[PDB]
Amino acid sequence: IVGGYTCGANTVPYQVSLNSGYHFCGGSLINSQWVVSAAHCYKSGIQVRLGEDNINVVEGNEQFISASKSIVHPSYNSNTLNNDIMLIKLKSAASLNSRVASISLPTSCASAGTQCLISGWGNTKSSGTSYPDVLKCLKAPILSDSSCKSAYPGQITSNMFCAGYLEGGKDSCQGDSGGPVVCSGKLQGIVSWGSGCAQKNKPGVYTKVCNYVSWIKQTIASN
Ligand SMILES: CC(C)(O/N=C/c1ccc(C(=N)N)cc1)C(=O)O
Ligand SMILES: [Ca+2]
Repeated sequence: IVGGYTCGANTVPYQVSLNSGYHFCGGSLINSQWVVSAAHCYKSGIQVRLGEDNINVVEGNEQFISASKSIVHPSYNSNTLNNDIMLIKLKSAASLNSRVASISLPTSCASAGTQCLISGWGNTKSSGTSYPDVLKCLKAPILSDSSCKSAYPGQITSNMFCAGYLEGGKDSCQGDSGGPVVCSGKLQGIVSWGSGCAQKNKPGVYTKVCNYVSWIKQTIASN
């Protein structure tokens, strides 16, 4: 997260870290057994880490649970990043409490102009590299579809939305991939892509979760 703020320990209790010997992506806990992340975050041997603030220090509130299965969206296209969403099933149910909590799936799509909370342990620099220990947060508005399409001509599908600041300086980044974009207390987006980070006229592009609720519900009802 570039140009954001320190969230505060466990103030984003649905935030997960995906670990494969090291943090490599974020995710969102949607119930005691399931995490939503980006399909581009797929790999084998994922351990889900819940209740994290400092990802490099065991602080006492964590739950580390291995993934038992990963389900990439059936229409995910890794070239265009259309349908950039994946479900991850935990080997055992998370114990839900104040520091580890699920986030609601939306019943309707969020509106342009709506403020959302984006979070992660990704790069905090728009140029160069610096990775934080503690969870970072960013408040950012959903952009109009026309401004989103104008920023990325020929690349924005109906399964994507833009959020952030056209002036640059504030954005998600590499390492935040798969993490939550929460608007009005519902999981509305997943950190997906963008040209660099916090670049002028290049806002963040996010997987449009409201399009996937039916697939999510059906998949979790059968796996
Ligand atoms: C695989 C892929 C496309 O992952 N992309 C991550 C990403 C996340 C957020 C942003 C952003 N909001 N500017 C930009 C890029 C990559 O590393 O090239
Ligand atoms: Ca920790």
